[PDB]
Amino acid sequence: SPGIWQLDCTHLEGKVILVAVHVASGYIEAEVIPAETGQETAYFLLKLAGRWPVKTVHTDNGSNFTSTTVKAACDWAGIKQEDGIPYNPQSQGVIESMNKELKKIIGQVRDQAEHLKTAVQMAVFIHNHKRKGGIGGYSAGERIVDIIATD
Amino acid sequence: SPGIWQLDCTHLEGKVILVAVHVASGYIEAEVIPAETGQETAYFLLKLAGRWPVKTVHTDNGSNFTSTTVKAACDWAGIKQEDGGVIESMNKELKKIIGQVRDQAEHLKTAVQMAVFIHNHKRKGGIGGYSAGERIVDIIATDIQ
Repeated sequence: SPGIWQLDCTHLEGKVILVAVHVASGYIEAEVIPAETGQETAYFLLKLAGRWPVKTVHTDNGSNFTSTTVKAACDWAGIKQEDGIPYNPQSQGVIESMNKELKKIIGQVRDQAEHLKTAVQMAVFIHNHKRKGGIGGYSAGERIVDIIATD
Repeated sequence: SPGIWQLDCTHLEGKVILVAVHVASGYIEAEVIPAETGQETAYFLLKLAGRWPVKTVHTDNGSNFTSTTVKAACDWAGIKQEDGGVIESMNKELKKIIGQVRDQAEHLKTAVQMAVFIHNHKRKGGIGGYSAGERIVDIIATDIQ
């Protein structure tokens, strides 16, 4: 489905990073958050939901996703929350170990950023622009818009 | 025109909101930021450029839009900065929707995202219309084709 996203929370350098993956394309967004709280998790979800037509989230069942505040945000936004449904992209080319991918790219750009939060965004950018399937292929960023475009 | 955005700040409830408009579509992104600063602008632009193919940003050239960190982020992302009333009209529209939905969240920052959601997903017109979110994606997907 075009409306399905995988959400997880990971950590790096002792900081909290929320990650959203559009399962059909491999497109990601990610951000460092100050604390792993329901409110921060709800805010992130709400931002995501206003960008894209988000219908279903699969989560890692981390405690943050079990906050009432997250359920309220999903209810408001008309998102079906599905905790504990594993990430196992079926599309050819969609990377299966995404927190690992993201962290590998962060290491490739970290020395350009005074603070990790900036490095995370540079890494998201690189991930989304990477061409998959050879020189004739497409990036995740191209595939998400192709998939989600209605007309 | 698929790569052209306008970016400004607007003020509500003693807080700063940083607003971006994709001119061709009317799609918006916006967030409460803690202060009207160059570091916040650069961070927002890097996030924007990882999502959409941003080629040109037009701003009012306040200091928070022209710092050396904003330039470094724009250069890295491939964004051309220009000195460029679509965003002014959108500041007012965004504030109007925030007012209309304000009772559904305690914190302004939440209400701002609710307003962005409503603005981006509301179908314009009748049967046959599109939302702004659908327009931006159709424009970009068409441009890649």
